[PDB]
Amino acid sequence: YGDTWAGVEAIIRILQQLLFIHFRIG
Repeated sequence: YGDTWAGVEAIIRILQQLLFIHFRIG
């Protein structure tokens, strides 16, 4: 009861990563 987070982690892995670069640059 706490392993499905591995799916979530796949989302976060590309979530603010694109935003941080869109924002850090833009």
